[PDB]
Amino acid sequence: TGDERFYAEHLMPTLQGLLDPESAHRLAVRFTSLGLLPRARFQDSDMLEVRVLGHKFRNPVGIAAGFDKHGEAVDGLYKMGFGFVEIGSVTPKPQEGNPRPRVFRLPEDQAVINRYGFNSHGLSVVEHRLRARQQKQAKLTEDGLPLGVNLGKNKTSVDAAEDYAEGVRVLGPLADYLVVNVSSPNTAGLRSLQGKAELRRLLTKVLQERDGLRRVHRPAVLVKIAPDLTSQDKEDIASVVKELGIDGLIVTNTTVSRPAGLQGALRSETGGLSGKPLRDLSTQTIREMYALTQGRVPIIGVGGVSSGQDALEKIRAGASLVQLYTALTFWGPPVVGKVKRELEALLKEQGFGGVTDAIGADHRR
Ligand SMILES: Cc1cc2nc3c(=O)[nH]c(=O)nc-3n(C[C@H](O)[C@H](O)[C@H](O)COP(=O)(O)O)c2cc1C
Ligand SMILES: O=C1N=C(Nc2ccc(F)cc2C(=O)O)S/C1=C\c1cccc2ccccc12
Ligand SMILES: O=C(O)c1cc(=O)[nH]c(=O)[nH]1
Repeated sequence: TGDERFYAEHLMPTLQGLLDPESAHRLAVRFTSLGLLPRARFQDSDMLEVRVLGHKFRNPVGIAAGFDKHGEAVDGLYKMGFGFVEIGSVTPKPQEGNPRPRVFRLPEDQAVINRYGFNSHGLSVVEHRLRARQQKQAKLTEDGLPLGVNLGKNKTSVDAAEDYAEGVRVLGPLADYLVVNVSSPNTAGLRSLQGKAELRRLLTKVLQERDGLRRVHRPAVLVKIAPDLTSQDKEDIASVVKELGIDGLIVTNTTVSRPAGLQGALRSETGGLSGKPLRDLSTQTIREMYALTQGRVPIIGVGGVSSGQDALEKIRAGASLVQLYTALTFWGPPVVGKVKRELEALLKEQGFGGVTDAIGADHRR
């Protein structure tokens, strides 16, 4: 399509020439929150529908956490064509995050590196903002357009588990699913919450707070993990996830690795790397986690998705849903309908009646 072509060849290069990546992101969140976008050409077919996590998803393509950190553009994101929206990460108290510059474009790699550091308006602000549209969301969700909320922890916090428990209490009642983000590379000590004993203690507390919410306000709880785990780490996560009945996994966050071959001048900036160089590392983490949980723990696959093929590879590896974030940054809004359209064509070509039939198909070969 000409829209996709116009953005890819003209508008996006012009926008990257004019604005640093943080400004462009802020501007994009502002435009999107105002609805200043086309509106979806692409009409979702029934093949794209997925039922998982106690919900219907009209399509399996979501916006990853980090784009709409503070819950300001949710409605414009559904308008862009995403089948579900995840906001956050949200910390209990407001905090500024790291000094700028803290986001970097690696155009030659179709990659970004970021070290935002959980810049967040905080739970109260985000709570009031979601409350103002709570019933509009309840109808969106009933219509197949769910909302997730991704929870983080304050930089100076002296008890991580209590930060996450507060998140559960405050935003849990407004969310279809929560994410316990234990995988940011930009918060000191955070990723060590993924180890066995810490993780079990942490998630036991999270699930207990979730279980004490009223039934209609009780979300699914997912754990978002890194692409950089050891085999031991992964085995331990899978075991805990099964022992506690965690509802799902988000696989993966950004990488602290720098794969060989990066060309961008900014490749040695500190931060998490996203985009194309993360793609297969993420797909393989998905593959492993699905096998370790015997295909019984729903997985939302994320990292380097910019095409229908990218998405279908994660689905066949075991993802029930996918997300993207960095591709939007390079190709703009038209990438959303593009991924959905190609995914549907590939599903037909490969003989799948729908997305659901493809889920984990590589493990049954
Ligand atoms: C600028 C930026 C900010 C991000 N912030 C968050 C965040 O606050 N919480 C989170 O769980 N993941 C965050 N992510 C990670 C994305 O949700 C996603 O896991 C990762 O970028 C891989 O997907 P992608 O290759 O499609 O961008 C962020 C990513 C980027 C690029
Ligand atoms: O040019 C753009 N750059 C974007 N983001 C970024 C660009 C570079 C970077 F290092 C990081 C980001 C980021 O979001 O961290 S988003 C965008 C364009 C649009 C994206 C979404 C909605 C829009 C709506 C209207 C106009 C442009 C956009
Ligand atoms: O710095 C952040 O806020 C952030 C970046 C990132 O890549 N992942 C994450 O979970 N948080």
